Amino acid sequence: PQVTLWQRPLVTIKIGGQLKEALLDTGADDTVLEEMSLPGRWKPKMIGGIGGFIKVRQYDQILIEIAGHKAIGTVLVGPTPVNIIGRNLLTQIGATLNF
Amino acid sequence: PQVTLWQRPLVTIKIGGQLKEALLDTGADDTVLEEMSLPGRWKPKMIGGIGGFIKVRQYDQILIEIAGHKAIGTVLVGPTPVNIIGRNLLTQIGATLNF
Ligand SMILES: COc1ccc(S(=O)(=O)N(CC(C)C)C[C@@H](O)[C@H](Cc2ccccc2)NC(=O)O[C@H]2[C@H]3CO[C@H]4OC[C@@H]2[C@H]4C3)cc1
Repeated sequence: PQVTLWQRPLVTIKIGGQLKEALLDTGADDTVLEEMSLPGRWKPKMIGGIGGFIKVRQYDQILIEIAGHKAIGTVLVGPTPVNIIGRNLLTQIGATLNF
Repeated sequence: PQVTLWQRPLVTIKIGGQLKEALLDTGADDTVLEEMSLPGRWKPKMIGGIGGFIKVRQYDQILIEIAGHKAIGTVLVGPTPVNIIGRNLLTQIGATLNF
């Protein structure tokens, strides 16, 4: 689908058996989700945004469905104020920007 | 132009007579630029991102050229780590997202 930007580009995602809403975010290199339960082993990592930094947990090779499209990749979990789908997953579902 | 997302979607902007690079950011409601000199009166405002909050200066009806396209709108200036073009300006240049 094509989406204009008069509203936030929110989509439905499915990850770890659960349904959530997330923001398609061309401004984000990586994917960052609010606190949630994931299966498996993770790695401690710190990332930075507009107001400073947060500690996240890094999960690799995680299956995630984004607006119907399946992708496997790294997902960071930590105290972000919103679920963000970043470029590491956007390239996998073939998202482009038109200006 | 259409742009894929294997790299950051950076474009050239011109604002207040100066040339800068900025990120086309569908995840940002508003436009936030690093500290720079602008002409005119502004308003004190605070905005929030992944690691917390920052104080910005809000400039209205500012002329800004984004990748060749002229737009007039609100620009926030403050200690963001990167120049961000948000949805308030992206709609004006007709940017869309395709997934
Ligand atoms: C390497 O991996 C990553 C992944 C993500 C991030 S990030 O989240 O910091 N970011 C990067 C951006 C260059 C600042 C993406 C934006 O799209 C955020 C995403 C985000 C949205 C909402 C809340 C928190 C984060 N936009 C936002 O800060 O905008 C505010 C300010 C700009 O306009 C408005 O829209 C959202 C708020 C608000 C004021 C950093 C590193």
